[PDB]
Amino acid sequence: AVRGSIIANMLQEHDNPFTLYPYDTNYLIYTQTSDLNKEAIASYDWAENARKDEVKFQLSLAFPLWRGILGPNSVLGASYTQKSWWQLSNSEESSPFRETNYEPQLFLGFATDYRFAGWTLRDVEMGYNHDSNGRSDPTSRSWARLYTRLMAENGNWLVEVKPWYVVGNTDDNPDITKYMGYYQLKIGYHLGDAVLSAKGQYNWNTGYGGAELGLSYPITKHVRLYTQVYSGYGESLIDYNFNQTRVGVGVMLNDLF
Ligand SMILES: CCCCCCCCO[C@@H]1O[C@H](CO)[C@@H](O)[C@H](O)[C@H]1O
Ligand SMILES: CCCCCCCCO[C@@H]1O[C@H](CO)[C@@H](O)[C@H](O)[C@H]1O
Ligand SMILES: CCCCCCCCO[C@@H]1O[C@H](CO)[C@@H](O)[C@H](O)[C@H]1O
Repeated sequence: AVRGSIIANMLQEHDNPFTLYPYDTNYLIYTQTSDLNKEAIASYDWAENARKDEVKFQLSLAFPLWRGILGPNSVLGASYTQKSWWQLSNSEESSPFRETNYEPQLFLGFATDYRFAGWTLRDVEMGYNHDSNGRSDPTSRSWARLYTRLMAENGNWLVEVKPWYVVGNTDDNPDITKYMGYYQLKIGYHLGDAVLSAKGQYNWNTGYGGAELGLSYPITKHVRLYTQVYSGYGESLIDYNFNQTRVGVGVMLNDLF
């Protein structure tokens, strides 16, 4: 229902309650990073043996809690996005997990149809976001945001802007805004079945930021081959103030569209 429209999709009712809805992309890639941040995870007794090659995966689902809460084509929904970095090959340390980032959202979303000279604004979503890595001190990190997510598409292009405003406790990382900025821009281009994507955040004041380019292509109707290159600050929470360049290759289910 409208290529890449999270909200329109959530409005589509499923006959099976266990058929969930995709929020963000879902994938699993084998990666190699330029620098593995041992400093921040020094507390760990495997830190020394930390390898730069990790299994990286992302899980992202949405659950409509209440359709039509604010008129038709509206929904009160939640989503769960998890990103994990895993020392799978690091057998010498019993394949530890370096970092996981738990990111649940609660939001009011609308499926819309506004014209922008070719573009159609399809999603307008507003909600609360919480992002933490479930760690005890000192490696603990977390922050909360109120955000708005906007998505417009024009032919082969998709654009999504997600500005936010920080709320709650930031003591695990009080300077996180320095590296993350105030929004996230996402762009997707459809070249036939090939999907090119870019996702980043950039504080125009401090010069810090991070980017993520991706290219995918269908292996089957449900699964795709996915190549990713991340470069910059803020890849994960434990590396929010750490800079690295990371390349990975793996499988993917849904891309942004
Ligand atoms: C900023 C708060 C979000 C506003 C989106 C609420 C969804 C209302 O719905 C919108 O109503 C418009 C009528 O003006 C129609 O032109 C749009 O197609 C429709 O999506
Ligand atoms: C646009 C509608 C927003 C729906 C998101 C639900 C947010 C409820 O979440 C609450 O938000 C408060 C914000 O001041 C925080 O102080 C609370 O800790 C948080 O639990
Ligand atoms: C619909 C278009 C929304 C685009 C979101 C970009 C907003 C980010 O704008 C930021 O706002 C901060 C608060 O004033 C300023 O301190 C920063 O300098 C500025 O970059």
